[PDB]
Amino acid sequence: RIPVKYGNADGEYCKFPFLFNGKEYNSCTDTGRSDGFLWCSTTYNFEKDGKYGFCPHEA
Repeated sequence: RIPVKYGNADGEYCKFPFLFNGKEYNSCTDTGRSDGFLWCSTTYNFEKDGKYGFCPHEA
């Protein structure tokens, strides 16, 4: 697994599907990120918990 690194997760995994403003993602999205960084959550509703991280796929 190990699909999360940067953020407030560190060691957590991408929980698919995660809920982002009512939309479930089965992968890492750059939504909400104007930096174009792909991220994912390790919780159900990302807004309430806030646990996330960036997926270290490609450099």
